Amino acid sequence: MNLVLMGLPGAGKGTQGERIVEDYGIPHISTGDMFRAAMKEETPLGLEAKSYIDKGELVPDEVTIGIVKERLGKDDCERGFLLDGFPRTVAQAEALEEILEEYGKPIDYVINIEVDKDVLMERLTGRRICSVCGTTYHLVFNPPKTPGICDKDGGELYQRADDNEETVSKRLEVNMKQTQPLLDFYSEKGYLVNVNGQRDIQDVYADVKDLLGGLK
Amino acid sequence: MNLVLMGLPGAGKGTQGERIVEDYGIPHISTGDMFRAAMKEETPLGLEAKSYIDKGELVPDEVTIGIVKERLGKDDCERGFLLDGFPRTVAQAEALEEILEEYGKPIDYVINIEVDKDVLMERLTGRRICSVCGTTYHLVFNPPKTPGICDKDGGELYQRADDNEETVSKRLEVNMKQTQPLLDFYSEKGYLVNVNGQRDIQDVYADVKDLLGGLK
Ligand SMILES: Nc1ncnc2c1ncn2[C@@H]1O[C@H](COP(=O)(O)OP(=O)(O)OP(=O)(O)OP(=O)(O)OP(=O)(O)OC[C@H]2O[C@@H](n3cnc4c(N)ncnc43)[C@H](O)[C@@H]2O)[C@@H](O)[C@H]1O
Ligand SMILES: Nc1ncnc2c1ncn2[C@@H]1O[C@H](COP(=O)(O)OP(=O)(O)OP(=O)(O)OP(=O)(O)OP(=O)(O)OC[C@H]2O[C@@H](n3cnc4c(N)ncnc43)[C@H](O)[C@@H]2O)[C@@H](O)[C@H]1O
Ligand SMILES: [Mg+2]
Ligand SMILES: [Mg+2]
Ligand SMILES: [Zn+2]
Ligand SMILES: [Zn+2]
Repeated sequence: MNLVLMGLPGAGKGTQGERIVEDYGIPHISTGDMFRAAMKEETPLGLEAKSYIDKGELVPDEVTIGIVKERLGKDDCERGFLLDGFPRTVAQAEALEEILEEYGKPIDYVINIEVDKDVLMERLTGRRICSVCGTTYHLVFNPPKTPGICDKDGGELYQRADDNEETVSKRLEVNMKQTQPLLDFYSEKGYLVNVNGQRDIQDVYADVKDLLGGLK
Repeated sequence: MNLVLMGLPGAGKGTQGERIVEDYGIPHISTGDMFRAAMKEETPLGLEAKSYIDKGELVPDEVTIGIVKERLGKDDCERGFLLDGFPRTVAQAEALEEILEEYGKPIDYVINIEVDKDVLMERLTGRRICSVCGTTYHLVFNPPKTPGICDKDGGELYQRADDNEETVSKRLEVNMKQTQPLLDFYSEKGYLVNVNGQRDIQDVYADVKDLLGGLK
């Protein structure tokens, strides 16, 4: 299954993607994750991406499309994949079409995780992420057993650099304007699937599984 | 962990820095210490810098940027570094941008230790420093157990020459006018973080340490 996860900042793409890959085995490919890994490793890509990411702006299309094209060519994508946070603009979506046509892996469906913008600031400010595995928690909505540490590996939890108030605000502004054009693009193709993400994590996933179970 | 510590004269950069270097082991790079070490060995850099430091004025940008660029290229900065007192002019900040881009070590955070200017004269005129290790004490706020000597190594404590009323006032003057442009510069970059430095030393450090999880 060839899938795309889309949604506004903090809608729950990572949270749902974690459950998806466990059950279906396709690689979870998050451009955000890839950019942060690059920044952590201090590579040229990371340095270029940093200036945009830190302010909450989108990283330019060319490099972003470029790292995705490279990543999707890996052997672990032979049986499917789960893109997360890409495409996030119409131009990226049209570029992906070409890339997938060449790799012979056209998209099956695009899952849009719908969540009221007015509730995203809270999901992000309350977010705590594992410094070891990258899994996310929320001080109120999905807290760890032991505060400050990951349930899975005992790793230290921290706050993402771009989860501060001003940056979160910018990320919402920037992505909201890219949102309807992208939904229209995939709606026109007919494979956009909207899922209400303002529910218990397990209920959101239950809907996702009802779709994915028909794609094996 | 690439960090910059900024704050008005006496706000507590050295104090917090010492804590950071112990918990994380990244080099503590203080331009003031560098210039004073030079003044002691009486190198030509030291003699040039002296005129400015004794008057409380800023050493010129060119020579200052030069010694920092060389310092940051050392092998001990491989895992990160703690800049202290640099940059302190927009020109220095822009130069640092280039230097770090060339070294591929971009700044993670610029930590501004905020302390009201009205209490700094007292912090500096009451400061006593160990002639052996350089750690600082305060006659009222953080006194040595035995007056005049360092708790750690027994070394004699002294009062830095520039911690006199006249020079302190000039230092506050000179640095206050450079402060807002620096804050704006880094607020623009997206990684400026303000910390209330008018609390007990460990309370201030707790907030600093909170920002440090998740940095490699
Ligand atoms: N294609 C692209 N083009 C250009 N630039 C790009 C790009 N892709 C990335 N970038 C760049 O990368 C940066 C950010 O990218 P990215 O990491 O992709 O940012 P994002 O889209 O804003 O998404 P988030 O990771 O912040 O959230 P998420 O939806 O995964 O939510 P999560 O599951 O963590 O959940 C959030 C919180 O909510 C909680 N939560 C999850 N589900 C629920 C639920 N059902 N109920 C209650 N709480 C929940 C979680 O525990 C957590 O604390 C930007 O600077 C940008 O420039
Ligand atoms: N980039 C650059 N460009 C051009 N010129 C440059 C330059 N960099 C340096 N220079 C030149 O060098 C000169 C000196 O530079 P520099 O040495 O960097 O001077 P500074 O910026 O004035 O800072 P200080 O060292 O005096 O104070 P601090 O913030 O470290 O405080 P500390 O922790 O000791 O604390 C102070 C006191 O407060 C006490 N204290 C600390 N924390 C607390 C607390 N939380 N509560 C109560 N007391 C506390 C301490 O015990 C202590 O006694 C400049 O004037 C300039 O001429
Ligand atoms: Mg995510
Ligand atoms: Mg100092
Ligand atoms: Zn973990
Ligand atoms: Zn000492």
